[PDB]
Amino acid sequence: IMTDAFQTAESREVTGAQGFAPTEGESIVLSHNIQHQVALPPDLDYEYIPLSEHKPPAEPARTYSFKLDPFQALSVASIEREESVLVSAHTSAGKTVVAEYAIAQCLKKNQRVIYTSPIKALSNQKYRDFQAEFGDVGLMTGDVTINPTASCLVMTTEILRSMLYRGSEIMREVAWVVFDEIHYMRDKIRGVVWEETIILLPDKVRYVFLSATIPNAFQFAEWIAKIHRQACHVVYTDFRPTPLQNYFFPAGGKGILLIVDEKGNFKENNFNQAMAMIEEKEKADIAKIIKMILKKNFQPVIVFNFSKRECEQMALASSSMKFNAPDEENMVNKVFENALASLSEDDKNLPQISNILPLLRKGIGVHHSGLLPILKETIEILFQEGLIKVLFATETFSIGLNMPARTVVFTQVTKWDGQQRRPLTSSEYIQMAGRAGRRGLDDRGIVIMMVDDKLEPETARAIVVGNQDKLNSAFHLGYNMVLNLLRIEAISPEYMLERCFFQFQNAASVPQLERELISLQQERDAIIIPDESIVKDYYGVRQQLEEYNKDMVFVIQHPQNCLGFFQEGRLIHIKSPSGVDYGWGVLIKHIQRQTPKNGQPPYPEQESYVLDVLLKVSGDFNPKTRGEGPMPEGIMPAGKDSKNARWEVVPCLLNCLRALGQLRVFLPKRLESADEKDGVGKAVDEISRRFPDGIPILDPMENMGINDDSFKKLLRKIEVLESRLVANPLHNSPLLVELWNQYSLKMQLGEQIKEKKKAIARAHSVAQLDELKSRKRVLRRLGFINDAEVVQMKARVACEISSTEGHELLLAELLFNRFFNELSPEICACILSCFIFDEKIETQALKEELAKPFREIQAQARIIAKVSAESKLDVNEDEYVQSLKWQLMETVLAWAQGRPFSEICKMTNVYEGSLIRLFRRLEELLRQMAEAARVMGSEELKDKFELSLSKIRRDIVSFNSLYL
RNA sequence: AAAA
Ligand SMILES: Nc1ncnc2c1ncn2[C@@H]1O[C@H](COP(=O)(O)OP(=O)(O)O)[C@@H](O)[C@H]1O
Repeated sequence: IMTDAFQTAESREVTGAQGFAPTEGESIVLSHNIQHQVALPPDLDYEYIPLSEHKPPAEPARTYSFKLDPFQALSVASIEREESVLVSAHTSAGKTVVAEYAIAQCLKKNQRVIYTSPIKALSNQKYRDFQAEFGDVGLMTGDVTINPTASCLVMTTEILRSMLYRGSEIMREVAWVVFDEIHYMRDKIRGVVWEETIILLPDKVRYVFLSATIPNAFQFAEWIAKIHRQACHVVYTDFRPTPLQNYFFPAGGKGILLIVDEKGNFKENNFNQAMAMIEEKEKADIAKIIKMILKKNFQPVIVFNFSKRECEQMALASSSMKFNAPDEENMVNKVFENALASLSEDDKNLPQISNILPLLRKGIGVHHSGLLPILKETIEILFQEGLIKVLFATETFSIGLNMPARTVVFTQVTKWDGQQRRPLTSSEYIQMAGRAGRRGLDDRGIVIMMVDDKLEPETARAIVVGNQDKLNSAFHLGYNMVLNLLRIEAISPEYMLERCFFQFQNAASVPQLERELISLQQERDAIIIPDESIVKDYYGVRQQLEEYNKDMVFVIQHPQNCLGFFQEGRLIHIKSPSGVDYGWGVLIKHIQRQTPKNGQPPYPEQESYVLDVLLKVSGDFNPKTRGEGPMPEGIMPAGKDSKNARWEVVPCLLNCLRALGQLRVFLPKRLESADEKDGVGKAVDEISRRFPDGIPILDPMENMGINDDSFKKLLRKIEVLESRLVANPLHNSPLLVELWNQYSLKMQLGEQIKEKKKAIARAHSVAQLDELKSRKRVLRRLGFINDAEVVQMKARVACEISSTEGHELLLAELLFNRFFNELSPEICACILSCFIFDEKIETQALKEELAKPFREIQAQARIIAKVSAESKLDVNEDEYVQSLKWQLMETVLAWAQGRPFSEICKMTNVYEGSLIRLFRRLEELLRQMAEAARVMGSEELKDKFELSLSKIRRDIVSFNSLYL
């Protein structure tokens, strides 16, 4: 805190006037900043550098009667003057309106446009919006291509790439190409696709970039400006319509703590006190939140969860409550009957729908990819119409069209599998929490996050409190990619690596990254600590002893040692694992808890036993039914010592035992009333009067008879480490607090410096380059290309495989080797099912009919993985083999034989929505392999893939829109 | 294992 300001907290009005000309501070505060910057095209010669200003007027010449705010004005104005523009703002900013102008601008003078979306499901929704608006619109997806000759086109990012590599003529006729949610280029699988598309695109194409808030937004335009020789504008705004307050919910905790104030203030104590809660360690705790926020009037509330599976469970436990009124009760199934006419009688009885119908009546929504496109769309409608006050959604919901709420809850702070157990990045936080805070009902937005972690916390602060993260290119080499680049003569695989956004980052980052280090080095040098050395050897050995004594009590707490010393009435010292002391006590009874009901994994023997122990603590009096946590929820005698002081038998876990007494107190059989328990307390108090310095402890060595070589070692390193603490200015003054507080930042920055040091190592990283030589060797060895590394016939059908990434070689190998021709069309379709999707499926079929072809295409993977691994790449022999799924082979095959859709989902646990997804994509692998056989010269396998394709196509499995 |  140096120079900063503070908004008016709750409600205020700053101005007033009378009768002629006022000054408007009216009903908005405080959302302020906007930004406009322009990237410029590089100059060819020294001889001439033109300096070209363009500052476009606020309100354009013709607004087409459309409604526009000051922000979207210059976004439109940039397109109006016909130049590329980047709009980076929250999904609340209304970015869609500028996309409709760009198309309308082109349609006005009658030329062609391409609209694109990260996701095909969202592409279809925007299509029917565009078609019903303009009418000259048509969509090309993989599955369905409708009206391709239309001026405006809605297509998958996958399709847009496939036409460029194949050099479609339609790209010569396209003026503008609109990319939406481009900040999702981060995706480790399909994010590389966005870069491949952009770089290869014609230089005369004008661009529109619709993105969330990103720090490097200007850096992105530089990269577009340099490779395309264009002037690319940047329109960026940080404003959001509603203030945001952040509450932390500790795991197992009984409440929420406010970490971030509405004005941005970060509470350190709430953060620290929250961490005290998590040392006390399937949580139903979400059912509690949704319960009270109904009564606290926080609605609607969007609960974000990153798994399809556990997402429905948190909806199930909350299904025991009903938040809807009778007028809302019958309104949801009155609007539910419209989609029945759009469905078949067999499909209207579908199992998924019969579950959700009573659920929506209770006012509980659910949104994810495992849902039917018609069913999830009604749920999307019902939310923004206000008939659903509680929604359990996945990350995809935050990517889609604006559908804001009053509350946003983060259930999990860790993120996905692909390369890392990855803490939640800042960009995802801004995007999801941006859903909170609608216009006129919210004084404030409410954001709740549950926090537990798997190594060390300092990260946990950095997510919300710290800075944002760079938008990192996920660009990486691929088999399908290197062949497509080696395919066209005009371009080499090295050409794309040059213009890839990852290279553009590193080149411009490193000279600046050098200044990042020297500025960091000044601060740690600018801090001057008296006796800079001795302290490093105090804090150094401070964390050394505090850590190694934890290893001593841990062995003692283990039943191997302490258990034999458990006797009724033995004096016991109880201190919670968090470090809070419940005071002394006396052992009443010890019992091992055996065989819990089901859910939680069986107990480790450290926490296994349960010790009933008499303590003088107080707090919420009841909890005799005791949570599996360490203790009933109490409060030690810091609290009300008047309202309660009672010696009470407390069922403490075994890890709460830090010491044992030397002698035991005689105990009766029953402590029930206050009399029976208070009498034992005086028996304890008597011991305290005779032992002022402390109560004698059983010596772990001699008294408890622990001779272990590992125990002796730890205990010997305990003694000598204690002696080092006395050799420092520990005694005769405790000023170490001021030293540690100043020295703490020195180590934080020092650790922060080492990262910036290793940051340069990753800027100069050769991973892309070294992979290419190693990857092109297996292309030569497997026979895909020659010794001169020139394309061969096999590589021409491998460039035709798109929809499937990673089996591109396997599929190319099997097809060229004359495999699918020895089979039947139904068999050909069920075999290609293994490649299409990686979601787990449970059914039991080892049936030898489909096991024979599966084992063969599986063995071929081992052949591929054999030479590819010793080529100095990294792939395991087992991992790649198992990347194909046999659990769905029975399922898809049944649909091809003309069995009803309803029975199909009864064979497996596959989502009815996910089943649609893997079919439509399987459908496209067929259409792509139809072209693959067409290049090979074998036209019998073309019809083979076409006759198979015809059996996956029917009336009700094709449902999007029917217009023109 | 989330998203296409
Ligand atoms: N000038 C404006 N100020 C505030 N809200 C607006 C404005 N224009 C549109 N909106 C509303 O804000 C929401 C965001 O619009 P939209 O463009 O659909 O979101 P996205 O940017 O995700 O496409 C819309 O529901 C719209 O009604």
